[PDB]
Amino acid sequence: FEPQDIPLDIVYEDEDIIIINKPRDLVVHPGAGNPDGTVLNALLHYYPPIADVPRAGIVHRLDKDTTGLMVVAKTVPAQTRLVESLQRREITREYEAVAIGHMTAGGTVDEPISRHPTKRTHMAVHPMGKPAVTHYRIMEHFRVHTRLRLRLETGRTHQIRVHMAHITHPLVGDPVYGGRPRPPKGASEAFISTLRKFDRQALHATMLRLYHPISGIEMEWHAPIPQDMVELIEVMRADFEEHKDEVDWL
Repeated sequence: FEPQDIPLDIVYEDEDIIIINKPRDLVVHPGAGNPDGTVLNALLHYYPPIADVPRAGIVHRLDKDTTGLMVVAKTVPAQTRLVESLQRREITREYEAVAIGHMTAGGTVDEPISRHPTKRTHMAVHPMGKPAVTHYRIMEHFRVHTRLRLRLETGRTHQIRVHMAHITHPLVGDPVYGGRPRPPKGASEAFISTLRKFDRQALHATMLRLYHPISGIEMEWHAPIPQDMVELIEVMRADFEEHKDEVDWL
């Protein structure tokens, strides 16, 4: 794998780790169909000595069109310690999302994931698959959508997107898992347009918390909700406010 000139948004860097804020349209690791143009290529360009760290220090990933935080190891001791912390469920990886459907409670989805039996670029829940756990809470209700905050225990392929689709609440804009139903009845022109143009899963890695792999000091980072999701949330919020105004008066 070769260095490529792909700018990264570095949130924090010290001797041992890098925190990045990943944009959409950026694959983390080379794969079938994506031989290059990845975060790994970008890291090798930014800090060539990282080639001496397993997988260029990449210890966890996000979907191509999921935005937000990743932690990357710069050194061998940092990489080993981060992997161990992940194995021990000692790193918080928190996500903001907008899901389709009104939802009434938070919860946990503890369901294993496999490749879909006929569609090879899709994953699926399956009893015999790779164990996976996602926790979710409701941040804000909308009319026929819900703003969620999610935390991972595991990081299986398409895990959040698959788990939310499994419970009948796929993420808005998800091009694979059913994120583009007809807009809500009575939606404003602005709401219809924003939904039409929102063409990725509404998923963002919003917060990381961990014990620093070398110093042991507890640290936390944030990535602001990207503008696309800000616009989406604000229009859904305005729509729900209009709805409340129609029904909350006796």
